[PDB]
Amino acid sequence: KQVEIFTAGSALGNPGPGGYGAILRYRGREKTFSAGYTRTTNNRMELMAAIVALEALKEHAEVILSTDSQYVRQGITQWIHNWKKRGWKTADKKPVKNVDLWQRLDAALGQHQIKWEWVKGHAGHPENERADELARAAAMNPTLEDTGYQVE
Repeated sequence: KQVEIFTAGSALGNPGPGGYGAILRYRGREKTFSAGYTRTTNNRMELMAAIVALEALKEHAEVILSTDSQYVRQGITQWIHNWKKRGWKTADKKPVKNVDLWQRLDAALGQHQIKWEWVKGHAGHPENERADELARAAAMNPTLEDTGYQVE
């Protein structure tokens, strides 16, 4: 009864139009999520894709979450536990960049048992490539405001 999730984010500027793609497969069937934002960043969309996919889970699950985001990998495996120790502030006492989405992602993890698959490259990873096609299509026709995006 494992859930497989494949996520990607894309943005056309720093900040610029951006979007996310997420694919969820469970007991043979698939569900897809994609939305575009008018002013955002690649890293925020990479986070948003994982958030939206995980928030769609209505029951505690065993999840295999595949993403090619280096940013998500570093947050999950290197930074988040230290950020929590420090009250979500850097050494200069400013809030961590994208703290709104990191905290929302941490809540979206819920009680799921997640095995993260950090993929490098689209070759041999068709669902990741498709998630990226969804993110890019959403970035080309954005409808939402990424209200939490802040300069710098």
